[PDB]
Amino acid sequence: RRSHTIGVVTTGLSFYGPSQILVGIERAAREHGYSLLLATVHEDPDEVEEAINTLRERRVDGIIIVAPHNVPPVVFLSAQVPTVSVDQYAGARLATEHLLDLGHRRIALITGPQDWLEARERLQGWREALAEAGLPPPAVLQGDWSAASGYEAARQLLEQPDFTAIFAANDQMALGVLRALHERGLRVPDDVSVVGFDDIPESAYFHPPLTTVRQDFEELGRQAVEQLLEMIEGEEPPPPAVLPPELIVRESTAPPENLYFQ
Amino acid sequence: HTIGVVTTGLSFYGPSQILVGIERAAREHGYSLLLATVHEDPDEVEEAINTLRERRVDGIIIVAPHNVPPVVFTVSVDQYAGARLATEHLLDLGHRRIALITGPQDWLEARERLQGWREALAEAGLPPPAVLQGDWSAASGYEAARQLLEQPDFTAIFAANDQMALGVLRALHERGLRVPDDVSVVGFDDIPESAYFHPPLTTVRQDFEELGRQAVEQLLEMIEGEEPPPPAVLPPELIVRESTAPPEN
Ligand SMILES: C[C@H]1O[C@@H](O)[C@H](O)[C@@H](O)[C@H]1O
Ligand SMILES: C[C@H]1O[C@@H](O)[C@H](O)[C@@H](O)[C@H]1O
Repeated sequence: RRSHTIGVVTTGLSFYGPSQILVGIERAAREHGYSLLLATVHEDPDEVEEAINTLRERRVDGIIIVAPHNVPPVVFLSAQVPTVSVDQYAGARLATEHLLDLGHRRIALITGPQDWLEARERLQGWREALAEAGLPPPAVLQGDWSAASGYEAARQLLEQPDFTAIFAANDQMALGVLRALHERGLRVPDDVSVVGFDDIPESAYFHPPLTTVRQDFEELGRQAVEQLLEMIEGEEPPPPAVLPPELIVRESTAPPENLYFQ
Repeated sequence: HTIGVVTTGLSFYGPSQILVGIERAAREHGYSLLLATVHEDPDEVEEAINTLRERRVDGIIIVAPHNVPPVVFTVSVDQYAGARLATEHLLDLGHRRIALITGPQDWLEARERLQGWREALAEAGLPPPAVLQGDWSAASGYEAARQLLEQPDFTAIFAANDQMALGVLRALHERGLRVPDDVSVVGFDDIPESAYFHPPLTTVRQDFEELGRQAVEQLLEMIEGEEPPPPAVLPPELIVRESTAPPEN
């Protein structure tokens, strides 16, 4: 009547965030005696629904969704119903308020793909920080979490440069931004300040070490397992969890040149 | 019904990309994927095999430090040939003092990349120097490089993976050493980031996703009664970017 297995539908496993979330889920599920059924969905319409009903056939005790989407109990790692997530909006606010506090006023944003709710939330936290400072929000370039998209977006921004700081919506894209800036001969942070998001292990060894917003991906996945176990069993009503984000100040930000003329 | 996989070091690109290829190869062939993770104790994999066996799994795939039918990592990439070509390239550029930052010696990739580097130098008549050991992480590459720079008796460093090579580049730039104008650096994997390092990293390409797909390909033949197939080997490729050059000695 029970399988002692947990189904998980995740995407973007080539990146650090979803992998470490998957690491947190596997370790917590195993420490409570649960095997893990892993399903990956691609950029395909409603492929998660196909994967959920596949897990349902495997008599799973519960399901954790780590992907954009929307009975065996289900837990989502977004908003939507039980949810476990990091305050993305407040994190982008910290990143943008960091730059504003240094004197930057023309702060570009390279965002993720809009089908990810985190990308929209980080966009709005950036916009609201500039609006509170009385600044109109510039035109936003869109990436896809890849370093290539960051590098390509930064080259577009450099065609007619009107910024002193770039907020890349994650660290992967920030690496490409750093690349494009070095190519053009621009120093970081002296000519252009760069802030990322995620705090992936590589970011501390970028050139220069990148200021970023830390997400605890592992604990995110463990808390998701804790929420799902409480619903599988003699409970169900869970606390909607919000994990706090943390700004990791390193070496890629500095007051702009011509500080008092910004 | 289902397929079992025991893997480790999922926070790295390589193991995660292999798992991606295993998942898609089983999703298209009607198999669900059971995931078991091991850490550093080698008595955890045999414990994780028996767990999937109790779950009545049709086949297991081992992607961790290894030795009804499991496919163990056979399917592989010629690690020895990969590091041998990288060392030969540096020698061809004129380097003669080529340091090696190896990986965890319990990993067969680490042991076999160190062998290809050693034997490439030995064929040339050169003596292999002392090796420093990392853990795949960017921190161990940075800390191993800083140790080398207490006595810079080299013009090139060969780090056993792109993660560690990023730490090496950081320790070199901190000490004001131009790359490759003063020190050449080579990695291994071709992670998506390495093309955007400062400078873009010369490295050896592994087809991780293909590696996982072949693991399921060989596994299904053992399940459907086609008997154990022969081992397969995927050739690695040397990708020469901007992090290598002849030395200025
Ligand atoms: C790929 C995608 O994965 C999530 O875990 C991260 O929060 C996000 O920044 C992005 O890196
Ligand atoms: C972390 C470890 O993962 C393996 O898949 C790679 O072959 C190796 O180079 C290293 O990256």
